[PDB]
Amino acid sequence: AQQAIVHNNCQDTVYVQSFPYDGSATGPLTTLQAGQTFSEDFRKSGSTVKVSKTKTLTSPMFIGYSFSSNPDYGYYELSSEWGNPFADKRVTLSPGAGCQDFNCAPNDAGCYSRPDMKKVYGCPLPINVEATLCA
Amino acid sequence: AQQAIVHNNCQDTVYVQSFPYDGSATGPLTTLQAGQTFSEDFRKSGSTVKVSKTKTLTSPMFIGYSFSSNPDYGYYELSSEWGNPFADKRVTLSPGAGCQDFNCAPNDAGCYSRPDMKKVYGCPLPINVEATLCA
Repeated sequence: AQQAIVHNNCQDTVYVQSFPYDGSATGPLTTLQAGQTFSEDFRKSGSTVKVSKTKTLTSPMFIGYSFSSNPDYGYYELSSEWGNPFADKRVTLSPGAGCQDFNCAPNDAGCYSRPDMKKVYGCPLPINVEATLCA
Repeated sequence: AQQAIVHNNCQDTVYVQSFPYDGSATGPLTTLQAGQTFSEDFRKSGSTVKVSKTKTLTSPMFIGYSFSSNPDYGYYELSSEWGNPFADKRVTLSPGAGCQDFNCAPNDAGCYSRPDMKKVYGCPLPINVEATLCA
């Protein structure tokens, strides 16, 4: 199966949880200590994978993956709309070769998808979507 | 309500035609004199809009669009994968404010979506997908 993956390279522990775009029940609340990795098989409806520094999911960054009419593409989004605990760190999000990455340098807020500057990238299926926190 | 639009600001007559993703009939083969504009209502299934300097649509540029719900995004691609008659001129493709656009300078070949580097963007609905040739 296609994978949504979040690598925690931060010193700090993070919490990751995937909220399907169809609005159904989420995946398990996942604790990632330094060096640990979250992964899940792609949810059929797409999902927003929230990443927070608290168990209560305060002000999470999210990694979104979704699909469209055009059956050829998957779409991914690295968003600071609701917050970003890693704003002073590097965060990368990649669908693999042949498509655009997010490679967001420390303190480069304008690299992320923003409420009034949305950044959602498309890429031919199949894809894995792989992020590193504190790259 | 949403429209896919092609403004021909070039000195040349151009030809535009839409090819629905769901296989329904092609749109009218549209001749745009220098200065004229093509437009169509958003097709539910999405579409490929070919843009060429010949009526036979040989080696055309294309504008691709589609849209989804949950998330409610519209997707748009400015592609030179099949050719680009307007490579020596400026071409823009914008969904309106608040989202990543294409603004492809004259002879900036890498600005377009390419076979080995796809460039497809998403934006919250509703949008008009609006291209200007020789901007």
